[PDB]
Amino acid sequence: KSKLPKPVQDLIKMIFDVESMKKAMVEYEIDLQKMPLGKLSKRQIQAAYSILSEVQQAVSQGSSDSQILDLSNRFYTLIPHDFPPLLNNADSVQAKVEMLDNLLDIEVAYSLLRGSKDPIDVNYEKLKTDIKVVDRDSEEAEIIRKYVKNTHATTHNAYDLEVIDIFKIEREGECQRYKPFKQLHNRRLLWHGSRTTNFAGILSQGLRIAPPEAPVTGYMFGKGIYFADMVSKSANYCHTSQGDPIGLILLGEVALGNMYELKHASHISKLPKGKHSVKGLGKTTPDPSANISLDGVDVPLGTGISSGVNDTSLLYNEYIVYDIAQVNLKYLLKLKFNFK
Ligand SMILES: O=C(c1cc(Cc2n[nH]c(=O)c3ccccc23)ccc1F)N1CCN(C(=O)C2CC2)CC1
Repeated sequence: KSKLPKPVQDLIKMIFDVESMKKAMVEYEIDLQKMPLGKLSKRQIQAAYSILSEVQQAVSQGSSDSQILDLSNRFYTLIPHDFPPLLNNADSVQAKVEMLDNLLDIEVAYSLLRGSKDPIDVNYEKLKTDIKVVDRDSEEAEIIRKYVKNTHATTHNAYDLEVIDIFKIEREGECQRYKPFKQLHNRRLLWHGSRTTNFAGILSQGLRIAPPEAPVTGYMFGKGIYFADMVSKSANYCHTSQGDPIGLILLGEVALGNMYELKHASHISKLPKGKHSVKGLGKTTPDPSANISLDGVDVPLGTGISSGVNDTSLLYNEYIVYDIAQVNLKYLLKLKFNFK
């Protein structure tokens, strides 16, 4: 019988939930009979990202309708679906890139799982992350809760958020890998929301950069690690419904350095000299006059006020780093979503 405290055991259950893995696949219209959870592989996915990279290049550089259709036919061969939309544009590509991002982390969670002691303690060790419950009445839980209420956007009014549990986390080797940037200026505690089915992958391997095979054109600001300073922007990425109105969000200390400010899409491979991050400018920004500090990290917990900028693609800000060593995962929050 496991010694871990109940909110932790309950977190481990959610993360390694094989049912939620299948649900998330069927939501991306995958053919479970032609390709179930067990038949999913890292290199199949990586090859499917490569076909998408080839699709985007064929659309860009003038290629025959016959060519793109063959590249498309191969994607659907490699990843069987059951609905066959032609992958001939940036939109069709982004939708498949978003699905593979989920498949890659689902296959990570199923590889660990299917690879003496209580099975919960075993699965917790495969995470290679120390997890502690943060006491509700601490300074840490004071700051983390205010950040939530304030930075929830007015337009994402469809639900209200309620904090269930706050976990302090520590990935093995992350502080040592972080050491080079531990010095950098502009250090912000930012939100990163993802489906619960991706958390085994995020804790075991940390937040990564998409595989080399993934098209840089498949992400608005290219192949980086993305954060928001507005809780609801990241909480929307939890994709909580009603069969599961409980999602997980991360808080990571991010080494922003010099921010390359952008208003629109920029499919960036590497940053220009003199820059360490990208800041996508939102129409609404959390007030810089209500900012606070926590353990050497700046917290933009200010309320949502106009940034001035109007000619932008983004309603709200977002932050991108292009080195995995620029992020320090600090907290995992378990949230309750209350829909209208
Ligand atoms: O950080 C993102 C990412 C997330 C999103 C959606 C998103 N998800 N979550 C957020 O909190 C967020 C905040 C601001 C802007 C977007 C987001 C979009 C493009 C991205 F490149 N990654 C997706 C691609 N990466 C992978 O490891 C994929 C799984 C193989 C690197 C991590």
